[PDB]
Amino acid sequence: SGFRKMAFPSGKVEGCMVQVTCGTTTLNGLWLDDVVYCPRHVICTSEDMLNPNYEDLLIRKSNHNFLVQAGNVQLRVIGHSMQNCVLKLKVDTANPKTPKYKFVRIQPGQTFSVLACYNGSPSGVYQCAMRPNFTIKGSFLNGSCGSVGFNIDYDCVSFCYMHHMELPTGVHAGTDLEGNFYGPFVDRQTAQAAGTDTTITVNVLAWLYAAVINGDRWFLNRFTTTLNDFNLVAMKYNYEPLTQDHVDILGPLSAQTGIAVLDMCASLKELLQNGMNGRTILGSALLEDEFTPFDVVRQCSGVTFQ
Amino acid sequence: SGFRKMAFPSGKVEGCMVQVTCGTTTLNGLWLDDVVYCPRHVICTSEDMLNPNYEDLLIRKSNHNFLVQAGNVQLRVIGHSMQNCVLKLKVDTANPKTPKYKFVRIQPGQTFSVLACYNGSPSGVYQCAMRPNFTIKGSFLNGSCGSVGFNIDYDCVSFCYMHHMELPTGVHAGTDLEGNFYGPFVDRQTAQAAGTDTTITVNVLAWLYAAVINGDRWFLNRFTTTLNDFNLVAMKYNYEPLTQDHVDILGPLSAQTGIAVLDMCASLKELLQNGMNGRTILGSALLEDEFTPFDVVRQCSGVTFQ
Repeated sequence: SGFRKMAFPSGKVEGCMVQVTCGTTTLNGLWLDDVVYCPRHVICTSEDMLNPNYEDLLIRKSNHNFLVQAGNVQLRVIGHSMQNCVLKLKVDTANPKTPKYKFVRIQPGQTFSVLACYNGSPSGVYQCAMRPNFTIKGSFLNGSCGSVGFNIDYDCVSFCYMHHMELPTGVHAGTDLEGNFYGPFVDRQTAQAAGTDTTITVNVLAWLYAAVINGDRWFLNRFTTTLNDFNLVAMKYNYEPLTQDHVDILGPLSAQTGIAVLDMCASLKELLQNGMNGRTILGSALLEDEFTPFDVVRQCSGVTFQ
Repeated sequence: SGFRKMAFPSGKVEGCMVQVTCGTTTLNGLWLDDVVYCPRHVICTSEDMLNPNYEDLLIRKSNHNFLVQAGNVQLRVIGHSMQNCVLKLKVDTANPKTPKYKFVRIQPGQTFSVLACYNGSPSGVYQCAMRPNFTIKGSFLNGSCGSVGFNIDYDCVSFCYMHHMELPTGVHAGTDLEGNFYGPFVDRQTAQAAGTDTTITVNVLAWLYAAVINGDRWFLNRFTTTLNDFNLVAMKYNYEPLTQDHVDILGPLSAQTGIAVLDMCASLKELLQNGMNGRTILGSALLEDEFTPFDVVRQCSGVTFQ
């Protein structure tokens, strides 16, 4: 038993990370088949980023102004194009380590693993959630841009995130691999408002189920509630409203533990209104919202990938 | 910026995980060069584990009596030996994916990444600390034994942990790769007392430095203290005593932030006596002790591997 925030094994993604240099800027790119994907602000200096005209800056560049290096292998750039906020660099060679892969646009509240990289080399791997306001709370230093987020399904890598920027507030924003930002953000160094962030209610509930499965039960009370009654308490505490779709997704956890979903919502409502009174749940003194119901089931059955 | 509990990239280790079956028991093994390492209780039935005589049970087995599978290709077992609590199964072929590697015995309070595996296939990766009482708080289901813990230094994998068992209390115990248990535990299914666990003081201070580096500063108070006075408060809250060696290890973090170590100990001592009063540090409502000073420097400096 036990419950840990677990990232996916990063091997399949490590073999796809390359270094992209344009002028003085170096960042990470993703090499799949014969295309390298990277943030388009690789073509910007630190001064361009204040107000960049990406179409005009890209026109000043040719294929040989893009230095792409995979480990110690230099790749030959034979074409370049801009798709929304990503650059696609066509190279001479197909990546021999290309895994089975998909490009996916995930929804707020879904989670993914981030392979943080610098200069095309992997630094570490951790799990993240796309917040309801479409930011993430990562660990990204200078040079991390182009680091990617992903999920793995047996042998297929679903790429869902590419890192582009840190907002002045210290949170992180990026795109899917078609180059469309999550949220209202733009790849410009300016003040950018993230909306109010809220707690992913269905994720907290799944984590309470994981706690029950692991023997933590002190928070189980003798109340229940209704969906509408819970959502009144949800909006006071900046929690996302619970829908019937979320109740349905929690069905299997309900079935395994024998605790009805609206009964778990009554325990959650008393945790929100009374706090935790110095207690902990699964080693945490806060309510955790970074596990999806599918994450909880995965960790609890021990699914493998290879 | 930002600070996350980060695991090492697991690619080099994924290529070494194999499946070891002996009779009805299946667990994970580690294939390095022409040797497969796995827990010796793979040779036990579920009933043998109550009082196993490993020498007698191993004698009933021959080289062909061990099924080693790497992905879908089977290996040729040409020798077997027991070294303390691990089995060394000599196979015909050297693992072509063998990384540069060392076997190391770590100290309490040091950290490592765990590649959780089932049936020889990787399931997930997370960072763990060896507790002062020589347990770890992992996530390990049935079939997870033989999962390994490791650190990476550029290109060399330092293997430090092999998972062997879950104690009845739900915490986890295992060996180094010479088969010597960490702590007073044995590979027998019986009640086994872990000692009192204490908090890794030097790790908490490193994490407080990481918090300051990342902009969290409210806990900086304007008192100081001495080493003996801090250790008086440390022992009341089940913290491990701080030594001069620990002060020295924190030196570079001290130098970067301009905060002397004993001033950081005064902020910690008031955090222990007053709690956090509903505040958080790096998103946590508890004091974190799973980052070593070297972990903090690595993450804040962006060191990369391979």
